[PDB]
Amino acid sequence: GVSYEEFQVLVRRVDRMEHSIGSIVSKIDAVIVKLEIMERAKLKRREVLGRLLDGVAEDERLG
Amino acid sequence: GVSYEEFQVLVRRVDRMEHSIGSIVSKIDAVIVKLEIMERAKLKRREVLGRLLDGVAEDERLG
Amino acid sequence: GVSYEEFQVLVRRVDRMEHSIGSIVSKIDAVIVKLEIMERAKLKRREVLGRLLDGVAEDERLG
Repeated sequence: GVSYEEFQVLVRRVDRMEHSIGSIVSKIDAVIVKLEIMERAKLKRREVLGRLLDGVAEDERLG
Repeated sequence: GVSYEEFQVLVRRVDRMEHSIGSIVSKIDAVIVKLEIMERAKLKRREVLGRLLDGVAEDERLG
Repeated sequence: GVSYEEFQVLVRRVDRMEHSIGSIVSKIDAVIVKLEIMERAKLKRREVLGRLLDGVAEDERLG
């Protein structure tokens, strides 16, 4: 013996949970895409600075 | 024809899921606040080291 | 008055949500373990480069 109102209460909770899960998935996904934008930016930065240091080494010895 | 016990089983599953969603939201949020504490700390670190390098350049040329 | 079919519809939604929550938990957890693998790798890298710089300082003054 379960009434519609009892049932509807559970449906509304599930509706809000489904909306929270949508938001959470979007948030975790954005974290993951941002962490890779950061990782890519980092490797490039270390290479660019690496090339400047190659230049300091060459000038120190031959300049 | 749905019995209370059938229904109650679904309510208990939803209760545990709601608790998992609370924990997940707290976890994702902590990740995001920590990543910004890290990002801020990083920019400061690069600036502080940048100022020491400015000092090496000045001393190398005028010391 | 709630029919099994009405109820079953909510059970299937809850089943898919439970599967999404499992996936989300695995994803957030992997983010957290990866961020620590990265943090550990970083401290080691700064120490190793720190030791090379100690070497440049010593050679500059005594070489």
